Amino acid sequence: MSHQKIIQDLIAWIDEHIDQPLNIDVVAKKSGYSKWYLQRMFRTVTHQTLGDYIRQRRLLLAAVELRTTERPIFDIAMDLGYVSQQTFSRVFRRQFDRTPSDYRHRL
DNA sequence: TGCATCCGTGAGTCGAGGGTAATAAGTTCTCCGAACAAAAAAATTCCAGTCCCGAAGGACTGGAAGGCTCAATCGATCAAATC
Repeated sequence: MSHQKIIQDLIAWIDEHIDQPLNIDVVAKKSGYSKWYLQRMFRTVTHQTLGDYIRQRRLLLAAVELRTTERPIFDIAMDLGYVSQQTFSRVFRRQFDRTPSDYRHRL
């Protein structure tokens, strides 16, 4: 099996258990690889970060789960990768130049 | 015209048990023919013997293709704090 098939399955791996408390080290058990072999191969194809990749969409899916539902932000930290809200809001201001609170108020 | 003659008829099945018996010659003499014999094929059963893409199979050569340790240094995790 060539390597361009695996990252097609690696992105067919991730988007189904984002509401789960998921990490990179369980991907390496499911893909059988080591913990380090995931992060070299993503740069030949995407030229982005795969360590922050599973952390990017826990903003992007909390950009619709907070947006559609009436969920408050202090349960997003304990499940979607963090421990407190003071770090979750900072990753948003580097990505899309916004704060989480005034992200919904903009119709 | 009888009178005298004769042909052609008569319920249906189960059965229950099988078929007799009379007297009747001899001689030689001789071709028509049998099955056993006893060969003479011809037909099969047997037995090794050369050919040929495959025949269980090993190896080879060849490009491809592979797993996970570290370490300067990035970025962000953690956790007191703080508007």
